[PDB]
Amino acid sequence: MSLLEVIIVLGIIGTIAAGVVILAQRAFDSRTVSELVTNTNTIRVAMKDAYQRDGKYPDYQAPLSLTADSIKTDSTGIAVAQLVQLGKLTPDEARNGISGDYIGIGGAITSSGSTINKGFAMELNGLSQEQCRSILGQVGDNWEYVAVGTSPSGSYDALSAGAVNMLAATDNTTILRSLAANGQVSLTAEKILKTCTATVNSITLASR
Amino acid sequence: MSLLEVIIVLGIIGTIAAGVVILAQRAFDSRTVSELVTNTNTIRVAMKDAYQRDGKYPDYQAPLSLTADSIKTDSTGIAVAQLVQLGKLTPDEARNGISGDYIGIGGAITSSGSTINKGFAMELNGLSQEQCRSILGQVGDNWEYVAVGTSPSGSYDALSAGAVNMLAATDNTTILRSLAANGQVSLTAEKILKTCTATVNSITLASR
Amino acid sequence: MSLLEVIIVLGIIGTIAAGVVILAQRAFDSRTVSELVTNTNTIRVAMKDAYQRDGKYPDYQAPLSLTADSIKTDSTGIAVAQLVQLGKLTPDEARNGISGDYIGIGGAITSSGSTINKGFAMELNGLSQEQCRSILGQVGDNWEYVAVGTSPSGSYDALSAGAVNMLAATDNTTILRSLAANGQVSLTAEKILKTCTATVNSITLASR
Amino acid sequence: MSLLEVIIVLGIIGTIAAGVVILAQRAFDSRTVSELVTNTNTIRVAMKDAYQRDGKYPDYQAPLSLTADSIKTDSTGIAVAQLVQLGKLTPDEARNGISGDYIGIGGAITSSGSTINKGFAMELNGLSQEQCRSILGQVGDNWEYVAVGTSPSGSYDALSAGAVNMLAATDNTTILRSLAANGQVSLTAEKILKTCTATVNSITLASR
Amino acid sequence: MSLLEVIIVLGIIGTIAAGVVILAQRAFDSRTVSELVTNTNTIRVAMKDAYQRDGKYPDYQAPLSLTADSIKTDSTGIAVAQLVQLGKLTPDEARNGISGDYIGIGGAITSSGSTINKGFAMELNGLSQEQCRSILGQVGDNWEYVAVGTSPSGSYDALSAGAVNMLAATDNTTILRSLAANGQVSLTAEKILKTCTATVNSITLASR
Repeated sequence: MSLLEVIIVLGIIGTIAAGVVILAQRAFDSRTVSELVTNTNTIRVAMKDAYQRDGKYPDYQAPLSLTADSIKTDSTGIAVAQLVQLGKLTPDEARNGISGDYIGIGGAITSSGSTINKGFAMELNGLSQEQCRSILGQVGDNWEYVAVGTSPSGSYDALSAGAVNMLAATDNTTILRSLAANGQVSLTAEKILKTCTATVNSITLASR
Repeated sequence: MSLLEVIIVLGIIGTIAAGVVILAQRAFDSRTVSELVTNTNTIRVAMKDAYQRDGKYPDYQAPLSLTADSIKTDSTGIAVAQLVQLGKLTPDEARNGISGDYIGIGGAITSSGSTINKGFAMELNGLSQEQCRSILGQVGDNWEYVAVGTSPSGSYDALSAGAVNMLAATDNTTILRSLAANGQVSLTAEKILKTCTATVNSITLASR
Repeated sequence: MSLLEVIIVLGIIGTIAAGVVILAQRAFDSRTVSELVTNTNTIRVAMKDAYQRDGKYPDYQAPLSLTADSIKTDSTGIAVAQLVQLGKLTPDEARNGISGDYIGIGGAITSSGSTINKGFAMELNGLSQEQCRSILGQVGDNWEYVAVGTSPSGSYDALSAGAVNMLAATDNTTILRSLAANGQVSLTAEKILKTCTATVNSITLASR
Repeated sequence: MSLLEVIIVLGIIGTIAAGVVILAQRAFDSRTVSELVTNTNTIRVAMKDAYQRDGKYPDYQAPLSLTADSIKTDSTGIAVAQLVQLGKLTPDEARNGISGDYIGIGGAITSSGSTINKGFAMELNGLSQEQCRSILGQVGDNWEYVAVGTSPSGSYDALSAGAVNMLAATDNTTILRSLAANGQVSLTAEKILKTCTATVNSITLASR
Repeated sequence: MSLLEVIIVLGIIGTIAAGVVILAQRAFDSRTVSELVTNTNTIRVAMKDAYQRDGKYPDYQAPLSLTADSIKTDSTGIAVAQLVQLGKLTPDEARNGISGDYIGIGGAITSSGSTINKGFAMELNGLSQEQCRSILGQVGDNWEYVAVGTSPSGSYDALSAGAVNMLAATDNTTILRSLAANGQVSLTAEKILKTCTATVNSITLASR
């Protein structure tokens, strides 16, 4: 009716719009986290099935230069590209929905001093603190090796340094779960709150 | 509650639907590949049992004109029709679930210069690249002769050209496994990625 | 309070109403696009399941004369009517929510020179530019053959000209994805902006 | 924000709810059809195993008065009750999930003029047209005798009239498959669309 | 537009939010009930396979003091801890999702006066009336001994009193199914409505 009433109504509308902004961000985070869990499981199964005849898993080759089309034709030994070309998953499933990069996959050792990639690790980079903790709470207890680093979008620092050591001792801040003694730690609320401490985080998941 | 929120929710729903599209296609491919492996094994056993007294295997007769009912009554020498009529196979198992054609079966020679079909070959046509590579990874190491061609649905180019030469040398692109020297090649991920290079592929499997 | 104040208030109210008009149109578009994606996937699965025993897919018969009731009783060989009568989907799911026509379904060839409908194609007509690009960005990468034409509501020009050639070369303007060499193009934002250039557009989706 | 926007949103929500209604009905139909296929196969195997020493199969006794508890103690010669008491079936497996009745089982003759139940037939009543055609497309080709009638829920008209004549000539409307000459008809889409023409249908499956 | 319209819209929004609260509670209940059914079956199979060489099942030891990590290392004879350590199930599968306690497992006698645990029983405590009736209607007919008690979260009163008597007579209020005469009662809706009469309920399932 009056201008003051219109001003109050417009303020209420703006408040509702801001709430919508927050809710949309949370919904995007939830969808991407669920997709990441599903796609990491798919990659785990596909890698286990695809490289059984080799007896070892391929070394890390950076997928950061791959495009939406080049992943289907690249033949430089990138593990996720090989999985896509084998028909085990689509390029959309191979792409980290949060960072926008294709999921980095490298080798991992299951014994001290070993030089053979008897296991494999994959890295999800560019995760926010909320996404990091959500992924942990959802799927961390289901993987044998879980580590938290600070790799940003476009980087795979955990895999670019060599094969992931699955036998490293846990310290409930960086290495959460591993094959080391007393390394099968259940990720409760307190343990999750003790990690993913940065605004930009990454998660390395390794299996044998 | 607002129209913008509804639009965001509808976008999320559409994304889920597209994911369902991809998953349904993959499930169909997996089911058809498993059925093809099982049915090719059944055909192999049935062929070996049915023609033991003849001492040779029948020449290729095109099954591309057979219907769901004519396969049970045809008497023109089509091998898969004979197997169905002998009770070793139902028409459903005799049909390539991917191409929709009845599986083509022809003779094959186990020595250089031979004119007697001492072995038999079967062709699976109309395969996609993913289906081709999945079938290879599943079952290729279990057959003595494995070849990859480009026969589309409704065609059996590998069998229509005469008896399959099981002694042909392997080249890791077309002839993957054979009875030739150094022809017993294990199909690794690296090898499988070097073949089934077209969008339409066929697999010829031959046994003694 | 005064007449000028109420005039200003009424102007603000009219602005809000115009915004509501825009938002309602966008919500309708989003709902129809999501429904189209879902129903096209359902029809694809239903066609794959229903015609397996035939070994080929039915030729195009125009569904443009069907009504809400006649689709359940028509027996002239219309593919979508057969799918509805088989219980695979309801008449509402069989109807294009944008153009109001029942979805046109025809045969498609998966090889050069073939006269057998070894695949099937479906046409969505009467799409606006926004709807065309939204459907592409949502689901285009999940279909083996994707083409963009200008068929208006009440017309199926892409299917009425014969079987759809799934091997046609892509040109990023009309044929976006196909089974031809280099035809597996990912639909990015730029590629989507390069197509659906008319105010009235149609999308042909073909599968094996 | 405004009441008109709320009205539009509520309309969209109602449309989604109606779609959910349709999808829930379809999911229930699919689950019941799969359960019926599985349970009919289980009953077939159980009947073949249980009555081998008798040399003939029991005459039809109506199971329509059986309850969830009386099936485990009834001793009036009802075949499904005998199968349940023998441990081959559970009462849930013996119940038609669509009509709610226990599956009717009667004798069947495998020759003209015979008075001995050398085969057995089972009836599924109360099927809708969609359920009838789905069951046919799923399992019809796997049974030697398949007939379509109009027995409603709570009735077994096909079995209450005496032993099922497995040698009756097929007519692609009521008797689809039988042991008669030219009675081994494959059930394609057209043939399925030619039967189950009522809103209430029943299916009789008979085996030797 | 006006403040009154905003108030009406906010009331509608609050009503929708309350409906969402109810729906979220129901979804959580359904998920937990399905998980409980699955995990109880897994535990039943694991007990049947793990203790075959012993000839008897272990006595009840309270798992209420176990933590997320101590279940993997406890060696005090707790049955669910032994099953977890044997690799039969994960700690998450061993935990009652409703009460938050690890599932209590104890011995059970299959004859009058027996002092040997020839069967095993498991207790699900802290169930609401809705959850109790849902679990019954889902799985009660599939277990040989089903009893309803009032054990709250953190208590296992049924198992802490000694071995469960599987031969106890049924009374349709506390003992629903057992090995006693006339103890194989089917759980219909009317019989389910006569049990789980408290706000806090527990279900004891015992098998041979």
